[PDB]
Amino acid sequence: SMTSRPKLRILNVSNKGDRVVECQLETHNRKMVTFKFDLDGDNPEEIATIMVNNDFILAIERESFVDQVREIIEKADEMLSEDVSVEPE
Repeated sequence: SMTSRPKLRILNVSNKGDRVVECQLETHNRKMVTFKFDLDGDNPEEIATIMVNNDFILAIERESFVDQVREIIEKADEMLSEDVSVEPE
């Protein structure tokens, strides 16, 4: 299948109540697009639909966009994970 890889940068990860990633996309008609998602509440495919509908990524960029956002969510979740106790109380 024909594919293209959109260029994404992580700008910020926040862990102050909700866990939120701010990312930046670079567009083909030369417009920068910043977007934010919640680690716990948002899904990479849902974010991809918003981006395709608004012409911020191409249909041939959807698969790569989802794969990248899924990897960012995994890495951020591992970075923010903490020790936990099981209470037999």
